[PDB]
Amino acid sequence: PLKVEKFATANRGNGLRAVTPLRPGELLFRSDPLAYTVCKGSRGVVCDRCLLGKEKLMRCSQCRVAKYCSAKCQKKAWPDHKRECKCLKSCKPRYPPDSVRLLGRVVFKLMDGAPSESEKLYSFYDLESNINKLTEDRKEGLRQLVMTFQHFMREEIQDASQLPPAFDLFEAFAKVICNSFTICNAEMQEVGVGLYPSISLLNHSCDPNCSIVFNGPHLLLRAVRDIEVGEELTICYLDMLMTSEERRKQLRDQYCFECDCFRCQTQDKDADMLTGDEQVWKEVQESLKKIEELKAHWKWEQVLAMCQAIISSNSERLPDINIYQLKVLDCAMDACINLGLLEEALFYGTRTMEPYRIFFPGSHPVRGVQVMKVGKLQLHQGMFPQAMKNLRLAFDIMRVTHGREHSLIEDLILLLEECDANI
Ligand SMILES: *c1c2c(nc3cc(C(=O)N4CCN(C(=O)OCC)CC4)ccc13)CCCC2
Ligand SMILES: C[S@@+](CC[C@H](N)C(=O)[O-])C[C@H]1O[C@@H](n2cnc3c(N)ncnc32)[C@H](O)[C@@H]1O
Ligand SMILES: [Zn+2]
Ligand SMILES: [Zn+2]
Ligand SMILES: [Zn+2]
Repeated sequence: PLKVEKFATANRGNGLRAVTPLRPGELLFRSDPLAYTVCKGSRGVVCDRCLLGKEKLMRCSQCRVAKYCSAKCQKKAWPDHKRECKCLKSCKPRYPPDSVRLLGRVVFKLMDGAPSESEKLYSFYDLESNINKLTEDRKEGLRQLVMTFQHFMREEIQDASQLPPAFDLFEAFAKVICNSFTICNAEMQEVGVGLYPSISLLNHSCDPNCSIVFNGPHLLLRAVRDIEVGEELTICYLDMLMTSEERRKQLRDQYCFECDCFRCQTQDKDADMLTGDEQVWKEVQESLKKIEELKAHWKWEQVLAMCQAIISSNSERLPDINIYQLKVLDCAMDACINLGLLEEALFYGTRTMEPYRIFFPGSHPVRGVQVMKVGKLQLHQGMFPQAMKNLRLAFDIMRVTHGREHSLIEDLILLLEECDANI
């Protein structure tokens, strides 16, 4: 028996609403993807199927683009990979955009796979396309994505007979733009992209009552507030460290709607997000583009050096509540944790603690993971009372955002038990 249901909203198309009263932390829906693929920057860094990062990966001898954590992952991914493997091969060294590879797996799964559990509440055919709202610029880009698809899928798709019935490629890419899910690993690293059509019923809110968390490619939908019967479920489409101006631009360009929630009407937290000298954080925001680019390709040393040049700069610095300063603090923490610089990592991680409490209110999985990382760094350095306080606070957040069903909760309990034995 399902706790959620599809329904027609008054001005937001279709949505999800509660069949029953929901409490914080209650699991609402699990789903594998209908189709998914590894991101461009994580390809060869994480297993193509399970999206876990490893020292070494074994590669597909046929294409050599697909790489895996183990022999089980390579053999199990073969059915969903066999048709794409050789549009991939015989197109080297020309790797297609992530969206084109994503749609290729959608077509193969819809053509050759059985009815997907991921389409139980909502199918790929039902997905919103927002076609009558697309600008001519966005249409032009979708036509370039269509011809890119046809060129990449030459060897396996000759004609409309090998596409689903009434399947239009322009509209399919329109659905991908506004229904794609970025997949983040346990450490909140962007590792993949996938489609979850039943989950794609959730409308956006800048202050949601639900949350998404990923266990590999598997998705868990949870309540993070109290929700009463008939109340619509919402998730935040966007990073929390965005101003209302940046949220307006992204919700327009990608999702074709104007948000008039309370937070956007009052520019909630905008001023605190941009404290400090404007010229200083405009450079940091400009430099974050390359910093985040290097992080997407797991080049941690380059991330740290650029972040150190900002955090320990000889020129004027920013307060830690400035979102662009905060992002540099986060990138530097992840770079240090992963180069083994654990005292420098804790220095940056502890600094993000108070800004994260303000910008991730209630129960947000991003804060719970950040707090868990800080508590894990404190425990590894013998700061047992300080570590316990954060590890418990991480459990108070992540037990609502992450599940009994999420593997990271098991890892947190071990750290809690270990820290408890020490105390
Ligand atoms: C990766 C990372 C961060 N947060 C994430 C949040 C989610 C998220 O729950 N999600 C984004 C995709 N989305 C959507 O586009 O709705 C319209 C279809 C649903 C909501 C995904 C991945 C995330 C935090 C920083 C670390 C990376
Ligand atoms: C992932 S789909 C959500 C389900 C969608 N309403 C449907 O019927 O399939 C995202 C699309 O829903 C609409 N939408 C989502 N959140 C909205 C909101 N808060 N206000 C207005 N429209 C919204 C936008 O058109 C967006 O392109
Ligand atoms: Zn694997
Ligand atoms: Zn292959
Ligand atoms: Zn809003």
